[PDB]
Parts: sequence; structure tokens; C-alpha cells
Amino acid sequence: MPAIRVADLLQHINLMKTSDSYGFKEEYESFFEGQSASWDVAKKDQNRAKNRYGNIIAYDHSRVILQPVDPSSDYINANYIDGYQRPSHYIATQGPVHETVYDFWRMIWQEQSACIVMVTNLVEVGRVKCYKYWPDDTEVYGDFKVTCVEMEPLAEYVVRTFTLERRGYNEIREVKQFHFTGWPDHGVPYHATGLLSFIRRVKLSNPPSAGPIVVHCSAGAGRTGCYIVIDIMLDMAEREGVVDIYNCVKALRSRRINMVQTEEQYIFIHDAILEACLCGETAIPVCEF
Repeated sequence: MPAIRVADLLQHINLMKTSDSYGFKEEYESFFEGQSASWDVAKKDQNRAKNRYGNIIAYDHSRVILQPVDPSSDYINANYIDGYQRPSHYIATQGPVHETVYDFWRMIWQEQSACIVMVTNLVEVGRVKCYKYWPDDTEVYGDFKVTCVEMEPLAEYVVRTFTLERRGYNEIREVKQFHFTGWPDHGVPYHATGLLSFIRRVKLSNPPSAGPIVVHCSAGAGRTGCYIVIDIMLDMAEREGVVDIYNCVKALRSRRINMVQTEEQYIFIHDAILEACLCGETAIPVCEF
């Protein structure tokens, strides 16, 4: 499956929405659905309470291994994913549950992550999709003290700046959470515009020297997948004038089960990248209205 020139992306997308022979249905259905690798550690009885969705758990070969605190405390439902010319640039993870909040922060500390990207709301309908693992003011989780030092609310997202302290460690770290709130309860965004703005804000904020960006939604598969693929493809487009969305999804799915969970999401990835390529960074509303 060859890469698509960015100038050809608009026709490629139309054809994929039009062709009776081969379109988005056929292409999406060709991805490997389900378990493609061992997840023995994720499946052991001691880690049962650590997985939000029992079907979307971390593969052995690509998982984030925590130094023990309890032999079974090496586990978090999280996998490393490569970025564009950036090995292990992301961690794809579930939305923490009450029982994994402490491990979540341990992972942030261990991996020296500067950015958390949250692509879910806490509650959707009446279903709790993610634990509120951060304070509005200050909170302690085990030996971690998290303090919210700034909140910057935009239309479709909020940027929260924290300090992170660990008992017994002299260094006070900063962690910034980029919380996209403009993902609809059902579907994909009607406009890619807010998510693109969000994506560009993260690119501008993450230090190249920082650890992996921690990306999560609820399960850590669908919306997490969308964010990462768009982010990587925009890097590829800028450098090479080409995107390879199909092989990008394929690569993610080697690292973590079912990244990009629906065909609608796969199509949305295309629409979002196209708006980004057509419109750019300084765009007026007439572009892809």
C-alpha cells in the first residue's frame, strides 16, 4: 500500500468514499481485528482490577513496564507507540480507574512525560469513562503530590498545568494535561478544526527532550488511535509532502489492540488530515467550512 501525495489526498478520499470496487469499507476491514500478540502479564489474576475494558489490554512486547513497588506492581494498561522519526514517542493507555490512578502517576514520573493528552470526557451520558485522576487544586496519590497551578480553557479543550512531587525526591516536575473536550458523546467530531488546533498546541508544548506523550481516552484504543495517527501523519506531510495513513494504523495495531476502533474514526482521520493539509495553521473559517 503506497503513500499518498498530499496534493492527491482530496481525490483519494473522494474515490475511497465513492468506489464500488475498493473503498473505505474494504480498506478498514483489511486491518487486523482482535489480539495479534501475547498479553500474558495483562491477563494474570493479580492485574484484573487494573484493566478498564477486559478486551483492550496491553501486549507483552510493547507494554510500559513499571519498576515494582508486590511483584504484580509492574503492570499498567499502556503501550509504547513510535512517532514520526521518534521511537516510543507516545504511550497509548486507558483512562485510569480509581485503582490505577497511583500507577498512572508512577508511569508519568518513571517515563518523564511532559504532556498528557486526554481525548475523552470523564462522563458521557451517565457512564464514567475516566476517573478524575487530577486535582482542581491539590491532591496526594500515594507518595505523589499533584498541584494544579494553571487552567486555560479554550472552546473545545482545556490546558491544565500541574506540578508533580514525589515523597523523597528533591525535584519538582511540571506536567501539562491537554484535555480535548470537543469529542462528541456519539460519533466523530462534525469538524476536525478544534482537534487540529488541539494537536498543534500539543506539538508546540511538548519538549523534544521530554519523555513519551501519554495519550488516553477511556479504553486507550479508538480516540487515542485517532489522535496519534493524525499527529504522526501531519509530521510526515510537513517533511515529505506525503501521508501513509493505512500503514500508520497497521503500525499502531502491532503495538496495541484495535487502535482506531471504527471505520467512521478511520474516515475521520482522513478528513482531519486533509483539512490540515488544505487549510494549514493560519486558516480563516471559509476553509473547510
